[PDB]
Amino acid sequence: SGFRKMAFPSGKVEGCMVQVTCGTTTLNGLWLDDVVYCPRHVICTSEDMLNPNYEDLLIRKSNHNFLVQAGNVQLRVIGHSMQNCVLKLKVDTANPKTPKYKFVRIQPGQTFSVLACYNGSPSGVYQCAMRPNFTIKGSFLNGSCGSVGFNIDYDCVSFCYMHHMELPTGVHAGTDLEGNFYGPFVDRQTAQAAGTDTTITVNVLAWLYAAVINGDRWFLNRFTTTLNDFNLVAMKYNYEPLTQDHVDILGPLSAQTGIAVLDMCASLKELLQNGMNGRTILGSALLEDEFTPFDVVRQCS
Amino acid sequence: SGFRKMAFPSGKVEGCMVQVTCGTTTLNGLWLDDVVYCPRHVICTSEDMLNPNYEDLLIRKSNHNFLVQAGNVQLRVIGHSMQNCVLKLKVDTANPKTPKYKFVRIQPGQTFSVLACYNGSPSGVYQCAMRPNFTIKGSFLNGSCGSVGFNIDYDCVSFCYMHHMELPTGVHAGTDLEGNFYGPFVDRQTAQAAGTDTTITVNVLAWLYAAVINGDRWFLNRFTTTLNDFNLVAMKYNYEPLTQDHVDILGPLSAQTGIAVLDMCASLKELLQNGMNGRTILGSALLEDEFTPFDVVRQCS
Ligand SMILES: *[C@H](S)C(=O)c1cccc(C(=O)N[C@@H](Cc2ccccc2)C(=O)OC)c1
Ligand SMILES: *[C@H](S)C(=O)c1cccc(C(=O)N[C@@H](Cc2ccccc2)C(=O)OC)c1
Repeated sequence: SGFRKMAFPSGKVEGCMVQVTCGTTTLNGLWLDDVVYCPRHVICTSEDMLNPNYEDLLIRKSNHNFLVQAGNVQLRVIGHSMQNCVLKLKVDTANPKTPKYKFVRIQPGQTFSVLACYNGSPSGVYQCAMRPNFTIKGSFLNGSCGSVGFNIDYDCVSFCYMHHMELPTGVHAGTDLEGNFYGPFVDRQTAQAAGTDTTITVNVLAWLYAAVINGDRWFLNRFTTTLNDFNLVAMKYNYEPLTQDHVDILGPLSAQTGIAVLDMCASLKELLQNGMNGRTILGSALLEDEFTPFDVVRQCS
Repeated sequence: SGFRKMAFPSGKVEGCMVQVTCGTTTLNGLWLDDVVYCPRHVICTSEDMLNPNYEDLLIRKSNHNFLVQAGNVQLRVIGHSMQNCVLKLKVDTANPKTPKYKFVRIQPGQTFSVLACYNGSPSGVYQCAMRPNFTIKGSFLNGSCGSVGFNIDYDCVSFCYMHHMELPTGVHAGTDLEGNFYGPFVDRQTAQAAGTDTTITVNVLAWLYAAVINGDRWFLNRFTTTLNDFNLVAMKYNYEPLTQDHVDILGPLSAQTGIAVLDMCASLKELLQNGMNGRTILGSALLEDEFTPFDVVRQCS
């Protein structure tokens, strides 16, 4: 019993984190096989961040300008190249702790674990969701860029995020491991801002199923709704539309609890229109949208 | 920026988890140096749980009755003994991955990370607080006992909790690593239940300081209160009394934000008496009490 925001065990990732320094900028990197991946912003100067041409900045660097430290061991850089907004530093030692891994780009509404690191040293692990507006609500301080996000399946680490920056509202933006940004953000100084966001409906329904599995039933009712009538309500409250694929994905949890998906949608409509009237669900007084159907099944089996 | 429930990186702990089997009962154990620690309930049968005499049950066992598996490698048990409610299995191999460690008993109101495991395999990591009533609000399924809780300082793992059971309200009980239970709970079948709980006031104030550090200020006011008048309000709302030691511990966060502790207590009094009026703090619509002053300082530096 119980339901917590649970991250994947981080050991496999911890054995990949290193420190990368170029001039006076120090950040984190990810060491897999004989390559270290890190944000290309490591090569910038403070006065470069105004429309830096990164191809020019990199051509002016050599291998010896990159100091890579893994624990207390310096790794010799023997090649460098850029891929989109990430730097690839070839080193002369393959990481003996490389896990099986994949680089996978995630979708908005999917969750992942973040290993926050400073100076190549892991500090904390937590779960995050990619928001519909392609930001994440992380916890990151100066020095955390290059920290990565990941999911683990069997023994395979699927890396999905590399941290780059903080936007003015305090939310975070970064790229995939191929160096392509999530969202309409860039690694330079502009007035860029998070766009409007929405609530991830299918995840809210998944979490209501978690609550039922864990004994919270007060919000249930005998009603059902149609998908169309539900989505009229969703649109009014800035919730994403619910698709038949979403309904299908909720199939297992509906079968486990015996509560039809459209039946649970009637409960969600009531909660949106009426609020909670002083009650809580799974220890929250708000509707939670950062757990996917998979997250619920994994934790509530 | 940002504020998340953050756990410690779990790799050091992961390298200590093993599977312990006795007869048909399988659970997790913690392998440090040449000893494996696990709940003594592993030696019980289903019909033993009615007032089992564990000294009799253990005398009837031999080393070969314990199967310890670390990954895919069986460890030979060469001695067994009981310490309070934990079993100590001496094995013929020292764990090469033993971290520096300590066994430390925590107090109610302190937090720790839990590495939930099944069949000696880590599944997830999350943060928990020891409640005033000595339970924890975990997330644990059948097979998770022997999973441990811990804090990490520098390179030293301080183990503080070993999971044993779930109480009827869905909250969890266990022991320290010396096998002594937290709270008035026992490892046998009874009608035992969690006692009345309270809210951890000093942690709520720590979290209000985190919110201010992160830009949430709407709950601030120009008022102050005395400690006595505040504690009259705390008692009414089932909050723990605030001591001068608590005030002292909040000293750094008060200095960082410029908000006196008693000043913040006036805000908390207003929130308790008036509620939130539709607003949120750090993404919550309830007052959060599972972050200690130390947790805030570590994450909000
Ligand atoms: C480090 S988390 C990183 O990868 C990164 C990516 C994009 C932008 C920034 C960043 O902080 N830029 C600042 C300017 C700067 C910082 C450090 C060295 C040189 C220049 C900035 O002004 O935006 C916040 C970091
Ligand atoms: C496993 S998490 C463990 O250590 C433990 C400690 C105390 C009590 C129990 C427990 O589940 N007892 C049940 C009976 C039982 C289970 C398994 C084998 C033998 C007997 C019980 O009835 O209480 C929930 C487990």
